[PDB]
Amino acid sequence: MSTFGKLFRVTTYGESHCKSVGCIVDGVPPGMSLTEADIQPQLTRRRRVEIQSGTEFGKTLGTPIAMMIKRETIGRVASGAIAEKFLAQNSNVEIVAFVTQIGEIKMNRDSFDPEFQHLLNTITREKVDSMGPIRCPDASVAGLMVKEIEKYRGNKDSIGGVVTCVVRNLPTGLGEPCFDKLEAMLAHAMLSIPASKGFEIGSGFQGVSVPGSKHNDPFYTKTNNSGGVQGGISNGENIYFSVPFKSVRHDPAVTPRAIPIVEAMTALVLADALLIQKARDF
Amino acid sequence: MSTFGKLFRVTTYGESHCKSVGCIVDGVPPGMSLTEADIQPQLTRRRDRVEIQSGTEFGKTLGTPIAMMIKRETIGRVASGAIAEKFLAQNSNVEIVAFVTQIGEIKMNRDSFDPEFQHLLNTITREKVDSMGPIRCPDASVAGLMVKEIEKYRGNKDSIGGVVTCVVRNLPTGLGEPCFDKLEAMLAHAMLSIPASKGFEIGSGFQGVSVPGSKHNDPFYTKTNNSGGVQGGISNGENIYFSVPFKSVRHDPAVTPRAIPIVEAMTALVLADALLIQKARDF
Amino acid sequence: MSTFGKLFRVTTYGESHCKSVGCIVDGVPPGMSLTEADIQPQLTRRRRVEIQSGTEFGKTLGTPIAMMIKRETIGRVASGAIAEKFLAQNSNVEIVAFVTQIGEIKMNRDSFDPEFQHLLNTITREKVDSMGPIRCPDASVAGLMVKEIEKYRGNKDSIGGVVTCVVRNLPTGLGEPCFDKLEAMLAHAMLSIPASKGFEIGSGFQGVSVPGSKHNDPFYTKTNNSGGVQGGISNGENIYFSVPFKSVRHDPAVTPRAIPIVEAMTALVLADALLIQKARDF
Amino acid sequence: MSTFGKLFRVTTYGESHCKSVGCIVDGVPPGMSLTEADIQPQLTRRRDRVEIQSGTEFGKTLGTPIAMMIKETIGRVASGAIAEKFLAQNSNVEIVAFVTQIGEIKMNRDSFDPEFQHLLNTITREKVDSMGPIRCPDASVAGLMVKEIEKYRGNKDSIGGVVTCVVRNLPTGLGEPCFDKLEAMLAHAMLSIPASKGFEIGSGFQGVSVPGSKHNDPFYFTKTNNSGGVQGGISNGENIYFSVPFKSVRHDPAVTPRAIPIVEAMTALVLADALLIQKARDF
Repeated sequence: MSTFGKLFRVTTYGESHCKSVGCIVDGVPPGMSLTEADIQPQLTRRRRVEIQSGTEFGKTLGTPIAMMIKRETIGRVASGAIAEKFLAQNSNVEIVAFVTQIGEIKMNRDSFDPEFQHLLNTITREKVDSMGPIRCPDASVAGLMVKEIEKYRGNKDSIGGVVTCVVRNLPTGLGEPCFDKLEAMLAHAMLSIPASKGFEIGSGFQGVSVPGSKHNDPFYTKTNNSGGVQGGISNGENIYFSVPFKSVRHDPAVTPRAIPIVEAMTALVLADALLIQKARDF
Repeated sequence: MSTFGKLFRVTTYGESHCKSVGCIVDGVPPGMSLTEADIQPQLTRRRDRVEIQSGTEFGKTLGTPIAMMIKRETIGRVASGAIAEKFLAQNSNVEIVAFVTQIGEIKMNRDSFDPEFQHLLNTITREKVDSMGPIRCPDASVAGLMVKEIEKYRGNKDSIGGVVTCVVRNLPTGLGEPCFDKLEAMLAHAMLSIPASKGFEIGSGFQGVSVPGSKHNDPFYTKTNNSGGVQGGISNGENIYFSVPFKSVRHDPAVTPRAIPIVEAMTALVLADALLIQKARDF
Repeated sequence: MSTFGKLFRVTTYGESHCKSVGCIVDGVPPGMSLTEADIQPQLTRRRRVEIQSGTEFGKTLGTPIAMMIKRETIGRVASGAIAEKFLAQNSNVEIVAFVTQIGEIKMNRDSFDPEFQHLLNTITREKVDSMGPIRCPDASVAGLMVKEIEKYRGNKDSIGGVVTCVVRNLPTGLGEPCFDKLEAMLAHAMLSIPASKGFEIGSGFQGVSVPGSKHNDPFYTKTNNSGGVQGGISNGENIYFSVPFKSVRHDPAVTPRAIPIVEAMTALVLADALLIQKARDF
Repeated sequence: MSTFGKLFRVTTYGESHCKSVGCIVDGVPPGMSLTEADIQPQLTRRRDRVEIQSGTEFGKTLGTPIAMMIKETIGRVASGAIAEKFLAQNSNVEIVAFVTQIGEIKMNRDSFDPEFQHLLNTITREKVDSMGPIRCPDASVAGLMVKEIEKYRGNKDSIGGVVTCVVRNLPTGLGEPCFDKLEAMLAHAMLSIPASKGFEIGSGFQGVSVPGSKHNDPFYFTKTNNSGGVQGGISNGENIYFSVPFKSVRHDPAVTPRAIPIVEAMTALVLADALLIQKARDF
């Protein structure tokens, strides 16, 4: 399918050999200020757009918004930016993605390490871009990653990595338990990204070796181990999850460019869930 | 939502304090032989009497909603998955086998480049999996270690999570709806919805991130399944394998081994759904 | 498909030769008082039910509610009753259906006739059932219809009719313009009913012969000619529409028994649209 | 919503004050020859240049999203044209719409009148356009309608009408009984059109006054299509015909005759969608 989402939908198209690629976002509420200025940035962070509908006098008409850019994932990033601004206005949410692994160089991301949790609570995109294209906010390994990326560049090879994404200030209740639990929506979103080979949330895979007691005990003051969900619905705590990407044309700069795509998809999932939540709030 | 899937749909219900729990499967083709005998087994593999309430006449599918009731909850899943599995058994020769590959710190080796591991994927069966007993690990050099581990933590009135691994073979090519609904995304959506699951990975997954491009795609390292049976979001005819971590929790600590039938069920529903959608577009 | 609706969903099952038929309603908000007492009446109006989930202490858990009754449309009527009560609480909406034709006996239902508009504004189910099983609230033709029904009963034949449905106190904004305009949702709902051969709203078919000016002029004080929708969304005015039913086993009491089914489907479509509307209210 | 359909989907956009309007069709199978030449005609029949922006390579479908831009319901007509050709190749289906009422001038369309059934079995779009812009294929009233249209044009007024649509050579089985019966899909399609105030199929509203026996009897003094080509909510291989009233009101009063391409377009999308879904379950 090329349509993503239930109430906040995005439909995409785009070949490559062809003139243009774009998408139609439908479900955006009327009001919201929206110009190409709101979109272009996230598109710059992947490296021209024109809104063709859904706006009058720089505001949303609450009708299909079609964007065209002069297969493909700019549809994603673009429609994500709309989603992100929707969420900015209606909730104060921050979504920040960053690189935590490149080949064998792993940034430490243990859910029980309070240094890692401090990173999740404070990291921002400004901070992430500062560290340069490698987009790792841990200096004790960023340049090692760059090193590693150059090793494999030298051999005309390539190497994958891991992106990590945190979301904060998310209201509670988001998620549709049973089949459409928040993390399942998020997992569906990340695995659809080109090159991604999985998804894990909170304690994920590493916490499998750590016991029950240590997960839920209030002193180990207990950290976010769930990844911000309980019973498939947002519990108000931060959300963080990680996505591995494969290397292979090659890259090997694949992982760092995923950041805006991981953020975009996270935005769409989150905007969609906010609508669906609002719908049932009585 | 309580409805899962596009053409092969399952809708579920069930409290616990309440008398029964069940589900309605819709989209099942008419024909297929189906009695409670087809369902009960996978339900036994979770431990609960079942009755088909519609969708069949003379032991065959009417191609109408099939409602099953069992005397929140995931028996809806296992049950409706059993229907899905048989649909797949008839129309494709597909085998879905799940097994335990980690319990606490005891890891069975599951490297996509290790041809011993790939031999496992090509031959493993549920019979073989259950033989090893409730721990459902088919590697003896760590099964009993896992059992040991499960007892340690039982001793301390604690618990510990694990990892289930699932392989799918003889899957026809073309399954998957690239762009947004790529097979692996449908699969990932399916596994993360399972209670206690904290992620999903396919093929080379997370460990393959440290291995270079060349070593992934080279025909000699004779190249093994590293993709996990998908390219461009659609089945390539090679085996599908993926893994799902489960958290410990009340406790368990027998959570991971009991997920097997739930991992298989969801895989079945995803796979039967995608077969329908693929058939739909075959011209 | 056996699933109906987007956010307020109902999934149904039931053969006949089989022991029991039912449905699962999903999307119902938690809170709402609900016992079998709320359902049984609309079921009695078609002529035993048990809620099997979704309630605790006589209140909704906001989880799937499964109902079983000891192909079929009781799934409809039953789930519709939940939908109706949802709407009763959250809006003060009245849905009333009645018989307006049986064979060649037509009750007069011209949208420009203020007598007819008076009926639409005041008719109630009490009033409808009073007239007896024929469920026509115009005495100058009810007994003619009964007469008609008896003629064709005599010849071991049958004859169809027309049900008419009015909805009032509906909030404005309900409807999803472009493809899922309220009247399209309602038309999809009515045509799926067994035996129904169409749907018309407001001025419908008869108003095709009346000119534009007479439709929109404030003096002809202008009456409801639209049927309560503009641009595919509820405008706060009453909604009324009509559905023909075919005769053929036979009946010939088909039309009068459709009343509870027409009301049920109206309920489902309306509760669904309210949810979707709430979702986008910002 | 702006998305229409389940497997054969169309998503649309377009303001008016804006430069351009269009739509993305998704679900179109790869193969089918498709250039702007396939679309432009139906667009001419509404009166606007069109460019395919994706989904094609070397004048053939890639089986990917096809995006069309036109320099609102042209999204409909355009995407309908793709749908129509899909149906032309894979089924030999003919969809013809025509005007059967304008104000008080009614073409006779009684399902029991074999003259009317003859019209349904033979009418074609060529024949319809021939009669000129009024698009009524009954001369004993076409010019009366034109007259009627002119009366009200004189008073700076307007008047609605009724379009009627026949579909033939439709394969049996199309339709998803219970909630998504073919006629309900079609009703949903027609009522979404701007200005439409209803929908009726087969015997419709007039047949309510005719008895059961006369509907089903193999001789009425040989049984005609009274069902409108559906039984139990699924196509029975007989012709489908249905009618949609349009309201007058800016004014027009040429509203009804311009709806023809829109009614055809929507019928196309509904039919192509149902063919896919049907194909999906054929086993």
